[PDB]
Amino acid sequence: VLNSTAQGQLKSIIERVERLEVEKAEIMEQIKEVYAEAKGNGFDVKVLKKVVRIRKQDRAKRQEEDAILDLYLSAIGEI
Amino acid sequence: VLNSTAQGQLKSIIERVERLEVEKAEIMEQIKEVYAEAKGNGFDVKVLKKVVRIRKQDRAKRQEEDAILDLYLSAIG
Amino acid sequence: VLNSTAQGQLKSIIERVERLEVEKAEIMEQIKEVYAEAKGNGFDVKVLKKVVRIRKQDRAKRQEEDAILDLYLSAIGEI
Amino acid sequence: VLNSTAQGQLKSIIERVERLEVEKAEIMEQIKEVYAEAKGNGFDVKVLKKVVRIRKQDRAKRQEEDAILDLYLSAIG
Repeated sequence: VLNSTAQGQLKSIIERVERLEVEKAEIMEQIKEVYAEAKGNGFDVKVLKKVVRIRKQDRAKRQEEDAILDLYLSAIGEI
Repeated sequence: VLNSTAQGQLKSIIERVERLEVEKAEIMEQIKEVYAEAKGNGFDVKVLKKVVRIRKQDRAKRQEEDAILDLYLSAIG
Repeated sequence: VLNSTAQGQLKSIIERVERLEVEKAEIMEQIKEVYAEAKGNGFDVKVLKKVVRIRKQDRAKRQEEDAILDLYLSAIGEI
Repeated sequence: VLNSTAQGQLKSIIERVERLEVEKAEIMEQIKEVYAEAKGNGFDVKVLKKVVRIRKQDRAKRQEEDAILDLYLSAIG
């Protein structure tokens, strides 16, 4: 079971994690606000999110996969 | 081709978003460090994560939902 | 690149996968219908889905995890 | 405690759902077997899955969206 010490520790784990989860939500909300402003100024949010997605990935692997993709699409007449 | 105005604003958007994402990554890292510390003290990280998930809903509705679960589980043997 | 043979193969992969994905959607829709009927007859859908969830998991691991869970919850006064 | 009526219907619901789930599992297995076969013939399963995902949307809007992407990617260098 959990003793006085372990009980105290457990409480701290939950409280610490919960505080951080709140901060994570604040950041997530701020990111949503940025996209909201961008949409208001005429930018395509979906495309913006893909730009951020692409920039996260390794360039070498991204360019290689995009190459194989174009091959398959044109093979079945899609690009 | 986007003009200088749209170009300059596009860069600021991506730069800003990417900044928040790193800030979010830091927070996610801190959450891992707590669970990693807990695991070191003999805690079950998987169970801990569920407790946090459980605590998102109030205790009343929690036990009410679980009462129906046991009612169903006992009914089907 | 893709030759005549590989091009023919690729087309078959996409068509075969796409047909199966359609069937997967039919099943998923049928599952939704069952829950719709259950809800109509007074059953809590959320609880039902958890019953199916529990029954999928290994009983030994499930019972062990549920045991550790009750320990932690009562330690911080939640159960 | 649920009565005989609610009990009997509860069992049928879970039994039915669980049956559909296995049927769904079979279909998911068949999809894996195709990709496993494709990989054997030298295809890239990850790319194949994207093609199926791409084909869900029509070619017109596809290339329209990608045109904006390149416009944005070139603007930010």
